[PDB]
Formats: sequence, structure tokens, C-alpha cells
Amino acid sequence: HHHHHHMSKAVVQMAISSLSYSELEAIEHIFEELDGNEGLLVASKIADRVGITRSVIVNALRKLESAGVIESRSLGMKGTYIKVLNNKFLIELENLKS
Amino acid sequence: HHHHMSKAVVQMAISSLSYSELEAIEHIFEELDGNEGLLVASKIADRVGITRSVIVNALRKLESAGVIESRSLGMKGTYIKVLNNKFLIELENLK
Amino acid sequence: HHHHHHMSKAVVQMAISSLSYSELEAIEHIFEELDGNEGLLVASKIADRVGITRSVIVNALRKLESAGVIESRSLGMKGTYIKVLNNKFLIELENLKS
Amino acid sequence: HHHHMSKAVVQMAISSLSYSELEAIEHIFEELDGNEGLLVASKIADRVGITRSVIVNALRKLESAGVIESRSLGMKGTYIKVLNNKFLIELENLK
Repeated sequence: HHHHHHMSKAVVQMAISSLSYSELEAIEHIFEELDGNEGLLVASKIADRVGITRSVIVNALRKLESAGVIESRSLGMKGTYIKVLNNKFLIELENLKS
Repeated sequence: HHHHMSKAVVQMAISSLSYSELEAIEHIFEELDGNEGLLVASKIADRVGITRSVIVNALRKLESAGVIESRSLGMKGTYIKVLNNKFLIELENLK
Repeated sequence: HHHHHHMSKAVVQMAISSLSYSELEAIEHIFEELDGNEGLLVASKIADRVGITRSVIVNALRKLESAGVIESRSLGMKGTYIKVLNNKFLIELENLKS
Repeated sequence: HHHHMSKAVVQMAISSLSYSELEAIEHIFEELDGNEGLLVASKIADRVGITRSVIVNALRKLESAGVIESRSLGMKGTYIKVLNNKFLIELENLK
């Protein structure tokens, strides 16, 4: 049936295993402030809430993007515009919520 | 903590398998226990109805992924050891 | 320096290892009819040339897309519009040309 | 043919390493040969200038990827075997 999504799973799985614990924790908050597949992130709000520096938000972000799971864009000014490219991602995230 | 790389490795490995190759290990591994044991690809081809080659390179792939090991014995069988903790569970639910 | 591209490499590497030999061979031709990063593919021309059916072209294609290396779009009519999303891909391709 | 999954596995593994973790195995593995041997993470921390923990979980990751194995001995060392053919070359050129 399932058109072997696996590949998309694998990718996500990989992406995740590379995150640090702080980066992982940062990710669950980031993708919950999201409105489904695309949205806007203000890193300060996340940073303030979780008690970590924007670097870890930023880095978490890069790691994901470099694995091609997301794509993200400078809205200079206010936040950063995030778009999920991989359907299986939010499952895993939503899954292992701890 | 680290068990994601391992999941990844499994999904990576299992996702490079041809559809018929997936089917074939599906059965190799329903030939139970869950660590080690053996068969011959003759006895599963003349049995499930899939040629003895798809068995042989389905294996060759899991083994290239590091997911398993196999001393192919001296012709009288082919010994399989799952050396990847998580292959076990991650297999089960498959298509 | 290199902002750990690795992840993008890994992804590509993975994508590749899943292709069949015919699918691999099909890929080198597809991505050479390309004009750099994006372009247009007519699968029949490829099929005719390499002597394989459109299914393998199509499948090769899916595998890549599902690993998020490319994205591809129905131009119904004429060809299929292909876009490379991963910078490290064409290196590997261009690399292992055989 | 199949040696791509293996490359993949290596790039996968090595890409999950922290920058300092990469640096640390860089040296663990310049402590040469190219299959097996040992050290202690005490003797490389009080040596290269990186703490003994980054050594320990850099290892834990390569080993979760299946790239290596380690019986951590009985405190008097820590035995390392690269069990992945291609880790060898793929390491070399690193950042």
C-alpha cells in the first residue's frame, strides 16, 4: 500500500538522532507553536520559555534543514518562517512527546 | 537517548529493499527466535514461492547496513545473527 | 568550516543505496539532460535511450523525492518538471559517473 | 553495488557527532592501526585537551550506528574494533 514512506521515515529518524538533548527539547516547543505544516517562529519566545539561548534554537533548526526535513526563511524583522517538507516528521515529533 | 541512530539504521536498511525482498525477509524472520538461527534459501524458495536469489541479496543488504551477520556456513545452511537490537521490533509491522 | 553538510551527504548516500541498478543507470541520464539545478525531463527520451520502461524512470524518481533530495511536478502534457533540493546530490552523481 | 548503504551508515553516524566529538574520534583513530586496538579516555583527555566524557559518548554513538564495537574491558582500558569496512577511509577527511 504505503508506497514505502520508510525513506521519509528514515530521513526523519536520522535527522532526530543528530540533535542534542537540548536541541531535541527545543524542537518539541518549536513545532507546536506551529499551525500544522507551515508557520512562524519567534526564537526569543521559545528561548525565554525553555531557558536556552537562540543558538540552540538556530542549530536545531539548521540540522533539520540540512537533512531537508524543513525549510526556513528569514523574515528579518519579526520571526523566522518555517515550512515542513516531510509528512512523516510531525508524526515522529508528535509521537515521542515526553 | 542514542537508540534513534539505530532505528534510523533499521529504517534506512529496510527501505532499500525491493518489494519482493521485503516480503522474503518478512518470512526469513517469521522463521522465529529473535537473535540467531539458520536456514537455506533453497528451502524457503521451494516453499513460499520466491526465488532463492532474492533471499540471498535481501540478506546481503541487511548485512551491508550492519543490521545482521551471516557466516554462510559450508553449503549445508546459512547462519543468521541479528546484531542490531532494534531490528526485531521495527520489522514486525511491514509493507 | 563546512557547517556539517554531512547530513545532506548522508541523505543523498542513503537515497542512492536504495536505487536498483537499472534505477541508478536511469538516474545518470536523467540528471544530465538537466540544466544545473532545475529542469525538464521527458521520460520517453530517457526510456528510448537506455532501453528501459517509464516505470523505472518513474520509480527512481519517487525514491529520490521521498528521500527529499528532489521535488518533481507533472507538467501533464509534455515532460515532468524536476528540481534539485539538495546541493550535495549532483556531486555524488557527477562523482560516481561510470 | 551495496557499499553505498555502508557509506551512508558512516556519513549518518559521523554526522550526528558534536563538533568536539568529531575532533575526539579524529584522534582516537589517528591512534593508529585500522581495525582494532585500545586506549583509555583518561590518557587522551589529559593529552589532547578534551574531557574524558566526549570520548565516551562519541564512542557510544559510533557503536549505536553499528560502526564499531567496544568491550570496555575491566577498567584497565577500552577495546575498540571498527566493524564497518568503510569507516576507515570515510573518516580521514573530516571537519
